[PDB]
Parts: sequence; C-alpha cells; structure tokens
Amino acid sequence: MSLDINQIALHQLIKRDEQNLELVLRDSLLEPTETVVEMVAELHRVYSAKNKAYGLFSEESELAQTLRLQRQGEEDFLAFSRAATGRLRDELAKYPFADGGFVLFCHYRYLAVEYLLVAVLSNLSSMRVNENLDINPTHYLDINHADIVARIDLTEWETNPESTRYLTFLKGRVGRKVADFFMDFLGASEGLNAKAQNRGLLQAVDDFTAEAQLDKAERQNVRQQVYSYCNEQLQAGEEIELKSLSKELAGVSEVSFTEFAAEKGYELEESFPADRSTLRQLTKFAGSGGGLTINFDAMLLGERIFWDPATDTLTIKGTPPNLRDQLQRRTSGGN
Amino acid sequence: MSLDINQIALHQLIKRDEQNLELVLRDSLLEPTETVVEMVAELHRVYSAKNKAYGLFSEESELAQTLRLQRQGEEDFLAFSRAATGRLRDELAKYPFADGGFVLFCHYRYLAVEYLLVAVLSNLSSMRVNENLDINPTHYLDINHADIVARIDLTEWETNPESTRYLTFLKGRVGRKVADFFMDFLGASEGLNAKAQNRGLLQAVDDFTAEAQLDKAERQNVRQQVYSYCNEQLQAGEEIELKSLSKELAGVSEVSFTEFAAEKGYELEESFPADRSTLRQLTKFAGSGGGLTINFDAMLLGERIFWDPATDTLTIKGTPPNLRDQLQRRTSGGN
Repeated sequence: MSLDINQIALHQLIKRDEQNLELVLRDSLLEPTETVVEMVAELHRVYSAKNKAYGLFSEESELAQTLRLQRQGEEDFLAFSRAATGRLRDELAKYPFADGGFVLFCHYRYLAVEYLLVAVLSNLSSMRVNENLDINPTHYLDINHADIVARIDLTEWETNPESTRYLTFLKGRVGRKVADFFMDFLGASEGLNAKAQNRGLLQAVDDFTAEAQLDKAERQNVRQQVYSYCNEQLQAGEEIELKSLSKELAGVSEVSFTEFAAEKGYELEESFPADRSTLRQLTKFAGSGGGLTINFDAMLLGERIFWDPATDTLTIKGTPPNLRDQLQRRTSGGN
Repeated sequence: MSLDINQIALHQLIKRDEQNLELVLRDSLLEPTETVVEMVAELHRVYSAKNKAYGLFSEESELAQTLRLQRQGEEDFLAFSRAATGRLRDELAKYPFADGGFVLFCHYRYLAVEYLLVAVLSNLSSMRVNENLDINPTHYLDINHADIVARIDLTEWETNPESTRYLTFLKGRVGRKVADFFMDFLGASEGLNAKAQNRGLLQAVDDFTAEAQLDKAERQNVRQQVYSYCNEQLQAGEEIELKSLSKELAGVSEVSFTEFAAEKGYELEESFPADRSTLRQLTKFAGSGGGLTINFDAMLLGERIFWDPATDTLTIKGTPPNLRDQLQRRTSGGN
C-alpha cells in the first residue's frame, strides 16, 4: 500500500455486570504485523468517506497536554495508549448500557500527513468455518459499521496552532450525542461546523448575484455552477476549495469571490466539506408540513409551478403521469 | 428454542478460475450440532421478515420428482443434499462472476409446519481475535445479508396439491433476476404474485363503496379502515386474512366482502402479504415526473390541495413552513 504504520496498540474493555468495565491493558504495544495492515487501511478509507466534526482543544485539554509531551518523546506510545485507554472507561462507564469492546491506537503517516487513529470496535460474534464440517463459534470485528471512532490531524496541529480542524470525529446519525461523548473525552470546542459553512455559502452567493444585478438566466446558472462544482467534489472525497470556487466564478463580479468575502470579512475558511442537504437548495427544493412533502428542480420557477406569496398558494400545471394515473381513480370513478 | 432440526447438510462450492466451481460434497450429513441451532434459527427469522415470491412446480419439475421420492424414504438426505448441491453449480456456473460459497440444507419442523431451508451463504472474511494480541485472519458467514435463499413449505405441499405457495424464494431488490435463478433451479411457475393481489384488492374496494353508493366521509374511512388493518399486519409478520378483513368490513354492504369477491369470482385467495407500495394509495399519495415528486395524506382532498382534471392543474393552499422558508429566498430577495 501507500500508508505507513508508525506505532500500534490494542487494549480491551469488558463488562462484568453493568458499570464494571474492567480494563485489559496490553503488556506490549501490538507490533505493526501484516494482519493489522489491511485492517487499519480499511479504517482510514471508511472514515475518509464519513461525515465528520471539527474543533480545537482547550487550555485545560486534559488529554492534549498528556500528548503535547508524548510527541516530544517523553511518554511511550504504550505508556500513552495506557493512559488514554484507562481514561476512556471513565468517560464511557457513565453509560451503563455499554457493551464490551477493543480500543485501537494506530499511529500512522499517510501522504505527507501523520495521523493518530482511535477506534473502539464493537465486537460481534458469528460462526467461523474451518476445513471439514466443524462449524465453530468465533469473534470478528465491527469493521464496516463501527461508528465510535476519531482521528487527530497531527501534522497540521503541530504546525498550525490556530487551526480548528486538527481534531475530528464522527457525529451520531440520529443523535448529536456521540459528538458529546468525544468532546469531553478530549476537551475540544465546537469550532468549524460543516453545516455552518455551507449555510454560509449561499448567503454570500445571493449577495453576489445581487451586486451584479442579474436575472433568472444568469443568476440561476451561477447557483447551478456552484452546484456542478460542489457535487463533483462530494462524489470524490475532496473538499470545497474557496479559491477553485472563485476562478470558475470569477469574471462575474470583476472582483474575485474570495476577496468579496474577505473584505466583507465573511468568516468562511479556505476549505470546507459540502453539506448535501444545504447544497440542493441551489437547484432542488423540498418541504414538510401536514404530511405533505414536495421536491422538484428549481428551473420549474415560472414555467410549470407557480406561487403567489400573498396568499401562500402553490399552483401546478401538468401533474406527473405517475400521480396523474393515481388521481384518475379517486374522482373519475367517484360520484 | 421452539424449533426442531430434522436433518442438516453442508456442501461448499469454490472457484479456481471462472467457470471452475469445483464441488466439495460432504462425506456425511452434518450432524444437528448446537452451533447449527442458532445459525438456522437466525435464518428462519430473517427470511420470515423478507419479501418473498410464490408459485408451484411443473410436471417436468426436474428437482420435484427427485424429492417426491426422497420424502418417501428412498433417497437419503445426504443422497439428496448431494444431487441437489451438484445440480446447483450447473445452474450458477453460467454466471462467471460467481464467488465461492457454501450450500446449506436444513430440514426442520417449526410450529406444525415442516420446512426445508436452502441457503447459499456468501462467505466473507475478517480478522478474528483470540486471547492475547494475536489478531488472526478468519472466515465467517454472511448471516445478516445473505440474499440467495429459499425454503419449501413441505407440509402444505404434501397436503394441498393445487396450492401455489409451497414454493417460496427471495426476489432481487433491484433486478427480478435472482427470481429467475431460482425458478429454473427448481422448475416452478409464477403463480401467486404479491403485488398481483394487493393491486387486486383496491379494484374490488372501489367496486364496494360504489355499490354502497357512499360519500367522502364513509368511503375514505372504508379505505382508511383497510389501511389500519393492513399496516398492523405488516409490522407483525402476519398475512392479510381475507376473512378477518371481511368482518371489520361486513355490515357495509349487507353481504360480506369475501362473498362479494367469490360470487363476482375475483381471483383473490384466502391470504396474501401486504404490499406497502400498493397499500398507501388508500390514504397516502405520490408522483414522479420532470424531477418533481410529491406525496401527501389523502384527507387533503378538497381541503388544502385541489385539482381541475380538464386542465390537469394542481392547486395548493398553505405551503409547508419548511418549504415556505425556502421560497422566501428566491423571490423576496429577488429583483
């Protein structure tokens, strides 16, 4: 592969009753064996797809200053994978309904960035099969659905102090509670919010096609251009470059767009991920109220689907033949 | 548990190059060990949730008359799990992109019905963990996502000859092609189609609130009653009883509903599963055309959302405040 595994450790937590998360601290840093390789390799791909969160530590970061010295060569990785793993239980044993499981610590470098991966794998169990009709019970690891995971961006943390990203972790799908499990586990503030920046993207694009003072054709295409760019980054694992966005967008206003947000001082950084829910509103709509839900392409403005705002009345011409077949059933055969 | 495992067999198919699905026929019927128990037990739960298909064999059923004699005590289960498993490869080795995997044969009885389960488990692989930081590679089974599976209803097949259900298997989610993999594997006709019966349910309910000659209040509640019944069966693993449907529905027309479909001779059997896509049209709608998609509760008929059929024009009053917040952005800040 194209990744190198600096150091690797493995510790286990098990529950005896409910709050008895006995620790199983490893007599040695697990060696960087070959079997570890494709495991941690699969971890980094999967995280690098999943949505994340962002922030920076605190002056009181009770785990930062334990690492701020480990990175100096004072605490061993084992000595640090020990103190990290113990203070883990003390932050999970306040959740009684907590299964047992392992606590991975892969230190690794990958393409100019050195990362430190922290993975608590739910431990599943199923029926191993050896050679000859000797179906056994075995354990494996939750490697496709492990949602309790984080990774620090070491190299941009030791170089940029004021960066607000070097600290990332997964948010819970339903609840924003696994986020709070990690933030108290590290002592990190909410900084860079992904929705905060996409939401903050369009409120400057409307202020841009409104200085330009354009029309539906020119203004929507700007919004459509913004989408064509963003979505092709979304299906590529690549972020939204503020600069790249400006070139395909420069020569709208004579002045560039990044200058137009920096002299207006709009607090959008150089890069940020592309929130798909926020970014459809450029070209696709939706709504939710009274069981009724719609969605449609915004070039229907003025052409099929009409709205009179005073009366908040929505007018539609030419129903989908799919639904059009449905309504023939309630009224035609209906008196 | 509440299930008994009559006989159990296990055979493996492996590919060497592409069409070299070498067979690995078992020197013995795998015994009904304890480790088999919870495996096959999980298989039956999962199938009994998943959607299925239905049909009956053929006079030329090239596997039926091999079992029509096995059930008489002539061919051993091993002798039959042998001839079944070999003629399996000859029906899959026409798909080159075919992984290796195992071929399960659990004969079992369960609550008055004797079943014969046939399960080809995709074989996955991952990292077993033994005691002490000795991460190994192991194999397990695709037990949560195995979609190549079927089970014959033995007891209603040896008792009802004209039944069209005793032969069930999973349909592919995207393609109706795994259905064709199984039908040629058995020699079974398409008989009882699940969509065919739900679709066939409403065309008799409209003919029922139109003999009754009722209005929106009474006719919709009939349709709503039908939904309240069907969906509570859908989240219970239970089928649509034609009779039970008629009681909660009798005293609409003086005559019952099952008689109203039997003297009209409508070819709906006693039971059938509840197709959710077909059964929302009672009370919930949708449509698809030109990127536009809607959906809503049908009690908006005449109250919020209006349609003039001549002009195929759809009129809506009071947009969802969710969307209502979206449209304030394209027009208000918009000139």
